[PDB]
Amino acid sequence: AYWLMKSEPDEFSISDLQRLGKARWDGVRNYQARNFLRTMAEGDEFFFYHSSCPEPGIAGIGKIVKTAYPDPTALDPDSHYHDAKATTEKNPWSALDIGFVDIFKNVLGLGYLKQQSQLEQLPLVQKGSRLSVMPVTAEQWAAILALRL
Repeated sequence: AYWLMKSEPDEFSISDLQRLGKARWDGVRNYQARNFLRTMAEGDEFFFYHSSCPEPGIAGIGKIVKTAYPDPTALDPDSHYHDAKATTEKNPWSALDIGFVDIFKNVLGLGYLKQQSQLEQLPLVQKGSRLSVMPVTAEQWAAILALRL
């Protein structure tokens, strides 16, 4: 299956993932996003979307290496994603491990993606959408890959 996940590049970029090889994706604090994250399977691929930056858009591709597990950042008071309501026995959040797949020479801007009729059903381009983790259909995935060329 295919997906798309958001990350601020100054915090964690596709370049960082390329360097690390594999890393932990955490800090997802939206139930709808969390639920999608929990359904991701090993081998699934996702578009790495750069958010809150000068050049927002799809910056590369990653893959799922380890499925969802309790997010350790929720229990860390020093983490920006700390959740005082979470406990070791009751953690409402999930993280997972991802791996590097590819990095784009040129980011596919949000505005550019919104111009694609084939992506009209993608939450990313829907007004009022604030979902950070979302599914991507095979058709949408192929359409975005074609945009690279």
